Amino acid sequence: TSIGKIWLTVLFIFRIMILVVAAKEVWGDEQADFVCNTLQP
Amino acid sequence: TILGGVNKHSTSIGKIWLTVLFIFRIMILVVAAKEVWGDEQADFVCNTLQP
Repeated sequence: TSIGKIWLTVLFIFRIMILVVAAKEVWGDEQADFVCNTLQP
Repeated sequence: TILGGVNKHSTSIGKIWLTVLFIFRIMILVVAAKEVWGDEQADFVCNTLQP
């Protein structure tokens, strides 16, 4: 169908597109700049 | 001089109160306990990063 291929595959490419070229660098520093107000090792 | 004036002008048991006030209260406070509380806040350690 029209929604079966065109819309489903485009939305799938969109989700991949966001994950690689945009989202991956947002999470690159998740633990490096996780900051806790403590002195406990 | 101050100790002598108080001691002579005192009763019998009042001399026992005087000696327990001096050799026990004043002495241990001055020569022993004063340096125990010297670093009370300097060596107060808190597990935190909060200024």
